[PDB]
Amino acid sequence: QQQEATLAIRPVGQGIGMPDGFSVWHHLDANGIRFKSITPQKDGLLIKFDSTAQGAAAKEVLGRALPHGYIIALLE
Amino acid sequence: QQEATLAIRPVGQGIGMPDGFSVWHHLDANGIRFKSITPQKDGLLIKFDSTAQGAAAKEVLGRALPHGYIIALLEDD
Repeated sequence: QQQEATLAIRPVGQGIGMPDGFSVWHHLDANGIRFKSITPQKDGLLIKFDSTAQGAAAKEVLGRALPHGYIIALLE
Repeated sequence: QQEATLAIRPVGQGIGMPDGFSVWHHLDANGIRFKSITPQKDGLLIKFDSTAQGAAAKEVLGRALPHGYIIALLEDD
């Protein structure tokens, strides 16, 4: 089977608030992107995908949708 | 603290699933901290670090979704 992928969203620094998982959820479903799970963290958000393809599609969507000051990284 | 899972499913074939972001909205609006949300084909699983948080979320989601949904608290082994 396919290898799952993780999208990590963190603020670039202090002054920028934690990414809102409600907004992230909205932007992913608005673009028809399906994720496996969302895990809120102290200063960040982890989103799991069933594939790296979905993760990458979510990265280009959240890159444009999320306001300035967020680090969006795709992981294995 | 043994982890807890909240399972939300429609009572039957026909009833859809509410937009998953609405559940997120209702939990944060009531200051409920959850560990994770896992969307399923016909459902939703929410993990909690404890059964106390899970129970608080069940009461909150029970009032946000008063009809057509099975909300069940499950305790992890």
